[PDB]
Amino acid sequence: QFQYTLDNLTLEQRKFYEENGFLVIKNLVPDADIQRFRNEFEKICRKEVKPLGLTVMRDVTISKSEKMITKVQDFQEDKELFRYCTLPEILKYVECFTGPNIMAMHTMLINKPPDPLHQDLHYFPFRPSDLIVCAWTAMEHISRNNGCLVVLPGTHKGSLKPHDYHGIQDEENKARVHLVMEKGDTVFFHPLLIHGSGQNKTQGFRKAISCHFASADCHYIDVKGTSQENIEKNLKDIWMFRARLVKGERTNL
Ligand SMILES: O=C(O)CCC(=O)C(=O)O
Ligand SMILES: [Fe+2]
Repeated sequence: QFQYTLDNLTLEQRKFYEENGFLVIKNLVPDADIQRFRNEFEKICRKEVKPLGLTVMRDVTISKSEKMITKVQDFQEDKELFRYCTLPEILKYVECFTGPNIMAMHTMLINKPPDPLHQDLHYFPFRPSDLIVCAWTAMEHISRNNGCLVVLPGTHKGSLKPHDYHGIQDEENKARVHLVMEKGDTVFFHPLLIHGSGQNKTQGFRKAISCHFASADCHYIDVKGTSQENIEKNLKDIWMFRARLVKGERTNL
């Protein structure tokens, strides 16, 4: 052998990960913990809690204007949200991809409003991609109606494609899968897996929380002269300042 998983937790659901580049573990995060994430998000939403280095996207406004939160990133200095990263149920599985030295590298809570494909790695200037994993958990029932994740199975085996931005303007040849998930369900997936969110044709805001983890043994690459040049918009340091040791030891990242 396997390239995308290590030994052990897991069966020929390794064989699945290896052919597909994603794996869904049912009812992984307790209802209790999901509600705690919900609660903290809404406090942020009421400007009652103001975490330290947190980024807020308000990409939608509403009138009867006033802007609504649609994503928060870099919540590593917020305690209830950061428990997601430290949660032993999440880590018993993360280790299968990263190994025993684990860094929580990118944190998001996504609040998709009522209504494009990409590779998360476009944004990550660190390697090997095989020792990096996104852990993405449904904070409510997510189906095709409210914009669940779409994935192109097996594209984790292919190259890093160029992006404009949320970006790939092409390379398919395996039928898409819509990841309908229940509350607490978690999907694990590779940074080169081509994916996107479908339309949210409901009137509700659709919540998921997620983290990309990477082996501490990984390293930082220079993106000048590559497809990734654009992300710079030094970079090693912003990602170093953001990275948090979540298990084992901080070796190299
Ligand atoms: O809409 C989502 O839940 C995930 C968004 C996404 O794919 C990303 O930020 O990379
Ligand atoms: Fe993504």
